[PDB]
Amino acid sequence: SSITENTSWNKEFSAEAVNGVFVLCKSSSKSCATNNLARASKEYLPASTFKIPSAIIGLETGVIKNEHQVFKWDGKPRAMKQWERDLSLRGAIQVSAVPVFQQIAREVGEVRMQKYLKKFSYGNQNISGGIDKFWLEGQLRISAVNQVEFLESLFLNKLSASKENQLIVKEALVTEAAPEYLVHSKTGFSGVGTESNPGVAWWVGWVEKGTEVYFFAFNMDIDNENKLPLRKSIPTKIMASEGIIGG
Amino acid sequence: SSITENTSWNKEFSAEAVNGVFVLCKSSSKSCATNNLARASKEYLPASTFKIPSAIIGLETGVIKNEHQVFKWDGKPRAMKQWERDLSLRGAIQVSAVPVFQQIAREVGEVRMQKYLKKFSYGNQNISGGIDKFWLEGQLRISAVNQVEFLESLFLNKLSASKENQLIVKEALVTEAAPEYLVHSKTGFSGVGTESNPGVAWWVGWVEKGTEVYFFAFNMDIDNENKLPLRKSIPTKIMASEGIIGG
Ligand SMILES: *C(=O)[C@@H]([C@@H]1NC(C(=O)O)=C(S[C@@H]2CN[C@@H](C(=O)N(C)C)C2)[C@@H]1C)[C@@H](C)O
Ligand SMILES: *C(=O)[C@@H]([C@@H]1NC(C(=O)O)=C(S[C@@H]2CN[C@@H](C(=O)N(C)C)C2)[C@@H]1C)[C@@H](C)O
Repeated sequence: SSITENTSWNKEFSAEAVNGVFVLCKSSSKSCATNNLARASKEYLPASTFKIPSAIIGLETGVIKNEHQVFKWDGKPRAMKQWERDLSLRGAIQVSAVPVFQQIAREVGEVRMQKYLKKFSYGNQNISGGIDKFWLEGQLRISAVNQVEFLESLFLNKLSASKENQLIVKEALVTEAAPEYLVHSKTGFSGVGTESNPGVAWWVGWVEKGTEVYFFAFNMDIDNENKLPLRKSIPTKIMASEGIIGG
Repeated sequence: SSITENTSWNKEFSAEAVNGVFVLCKSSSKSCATNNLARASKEYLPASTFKIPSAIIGLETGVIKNEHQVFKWDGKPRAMKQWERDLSLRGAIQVSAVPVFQQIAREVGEVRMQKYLKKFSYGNQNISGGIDKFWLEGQLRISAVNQVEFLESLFLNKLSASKENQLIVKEALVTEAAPEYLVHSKTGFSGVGTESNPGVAWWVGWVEKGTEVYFFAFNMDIDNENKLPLRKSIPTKIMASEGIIGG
């Protein structure tokens, strides 16, 4: 990757009082821009952004049968009422259905999971702490620049998985469609943590706009869920200002 | 297929004085509804809806290299200024760029084109009238019911083409995304014909909403370009009233 620190976006962060980073790459990870070089490479819990590799792994191992898979609710009281119904793959991704991806991880298992994270060069690749908890509460960490490299590889069909599985997950990540562009994205929020050691909120993805592609990763410190809306609005304003999406 | 004629949508057509048909199927073509059974099976020129099979055929023959193929603008005047730029596959479909699709048809050739439309069971499979004009001015015709059957095969990956190429075209047809659904669609419009021999406007697609799928095909007589907006608003109004899309 090739990254250059910026000052143009700082006011989008200091107007809202946020400590975080945005990484934005035009065409490829050979042209990235960021407001904060050091934080662009610091690794944080992926939280629900780990549903992107885990759905790819779920498909590649056969645990997710194909793009038509339905994830059927068993009837076990779920932590969220939005999790209490049958979901499609896109649906389980959208509402970050925790029990759905916990079951995928247990069916995948430790060995295969370790193997696919090494092939994908995903973060510190540390999955200790429990096979169905490592991305939520365990030791896995990944940086904003590594997220971008991972998304670009998915975008190019370069991950070690069939092209068909990569295409299935990219379609499942569409979140905004317009005549000139498609936005593929995924949020994450690790929780509030403390005020002294805050959690992290994320928003990573890519925009295909005409013949161009823009990759992006955003993360921020968050100690109050009421600050959750800035995880999308800061990056959205930045991208709207570069003429990438409508915002 | 299995289709039931209905009267609860006729008000949408009569209020705008349009003569047309809407075919809407839930889950599969075994469960279709329509306002007009007879017109639902009548065959019309496909016009730009023909970009769907044409994109799949271009990919399958290798004329279109992969999903990142760019269709470069040579700088010479085109019939519409929206076609006057380099275009991605989604971009070329969205603006139904004629010259891009004429060039694709010329490289696929008559023989392969006939073979694939026999494989796809696409309408009357008559490609006479010029290898680059048949779907716009030639003898090719296809009904609303046949469009639904074809889209359902594409949805299930049952067309005789790789799953990867079918998946690429499904994602290029995405036109609306919302947390609970994606809409995949494609417009069509043959020309105004006459007051007595009207042209035809289309809107075909499918909606993935949660774990459900709804396929749709809408066509109407049109003798004036100003009536073109109805081709999306009648069907949108009908789907919104059934609770499928949020409008
Ligand atoms: C994954 O990160 C967790 C998951 N992801 C997020 C996300 O939007 O980043 C949610 S946020 C949570 C539900 N709605 C939020 C709200 O109250 N706001 C103020 C917007 C709180 C969810 C926590 C996955 C492990 O559950
Ligand atoms: C293909 O059917 C013709 C093509 N399709 C359409 C269509 O939308 O039905 C268009 S005309 C319509 C108004 N002009 C277009 C544009 O303004 N949009 C991008 C909204 C849409 C065109 C006639 C094809 C052969 O070109």
